[PDB]
Amino acid sequence: VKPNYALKFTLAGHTKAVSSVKFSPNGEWLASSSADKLIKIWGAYDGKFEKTISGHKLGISDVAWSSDSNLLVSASDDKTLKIWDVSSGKCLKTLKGHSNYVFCCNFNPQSNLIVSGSFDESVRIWDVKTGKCLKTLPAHSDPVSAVHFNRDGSLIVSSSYDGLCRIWDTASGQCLKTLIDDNPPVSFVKFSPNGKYILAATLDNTLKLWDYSKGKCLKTYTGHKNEKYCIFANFSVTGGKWIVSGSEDNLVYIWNLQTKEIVQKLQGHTDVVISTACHPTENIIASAALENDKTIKLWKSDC
Ligand SMILES: COC(=O)c1ccc(N2CCN(C)CC2)c(NC(=O)c2cccc(OC)c2)c1
Ligand SMILES: [Cl-]
Ligand SMILES: [Cl-]
Ligand SMILES: [Cl-]
Ligand SMILES: [Cl-]
Repeated sequence: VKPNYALKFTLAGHTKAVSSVKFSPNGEWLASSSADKLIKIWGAYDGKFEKTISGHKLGISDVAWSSDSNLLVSASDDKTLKIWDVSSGKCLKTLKGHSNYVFCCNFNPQSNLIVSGSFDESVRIWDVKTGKCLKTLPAHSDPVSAVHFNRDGSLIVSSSYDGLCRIWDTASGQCLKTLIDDNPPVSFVKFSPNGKYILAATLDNTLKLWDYSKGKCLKTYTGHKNEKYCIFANFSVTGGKWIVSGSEDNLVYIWNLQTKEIVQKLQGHTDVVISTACHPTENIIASAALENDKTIKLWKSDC
């Protein structure tokens, strides 16, 4: 009915705002990225700092794992993405093509591809092996805030400050759908685990669950504050079925997915919680905050 997330660890080390936290698909690791130009790896269960991965010339907005938990991709203000071998810490490829800040990135399920979104208003599809750009989608007319592959990688969902959420056929690069809604900036977008729904944040303090096939809004989640930052949200699926998001009032919000009620609010951070991640098997949340805080928090619940 209601989760009971409690603080287990506070992870200090970043020297500027943290931008993104992600659990490795194998559950073993947390990766974090920051305005400090660094990627850090931490033990998911003991919160133990593992290593720092460096190479970007400017700050990093996003980081994402390959399906085998061996590779990471990062998205940076230096206009590049970098592909990293986590075990060695080495940059395997630098992905060059965007003409401004890169804000978001993801591997596909196979992990032969990377998708990216940029201030330059494009979505790019990259070949992991060669490090070359396969497709450039003229996706939006303002900065791209988020990009995400569906369950099998056949679709890409993108969001933008232009107020649109668009769905793309990965193979052809063709737009399959623009969600019909007002047009406040769409600050975040993610497919549901089954690929049927899309969770979308807009900068009017609102999260929406969309039915992809129908192009219809099914659920709305409110009560939090989100009018300025591109705050990441999540489907929590290991215990109760929740929606999880950071907020500009420094809290982590948790809603019941079906009823839309706020079921928990997590207090502790001292700046905007820009990023949250949900562990793939345990009832564990990671959260991260902006420059007044600079820490990552790990929380655990019984359900
Ligand atoms: C006009 O659009 C933007 O300026 C913009 C959009 C999305 C961003 N992301 C996208 C990915 N999230 C995980 C983090 C926030 C970000 N990145 C950040 O807000 C951000 C936060 C902390 C550190 C950081 O270092 C570059 C960047 C910026
Ligand atoms: Cl496809
Ligand atoms: Cl689902
Ligand atoms: Cl789908
Ligand atoms: Cl997650």
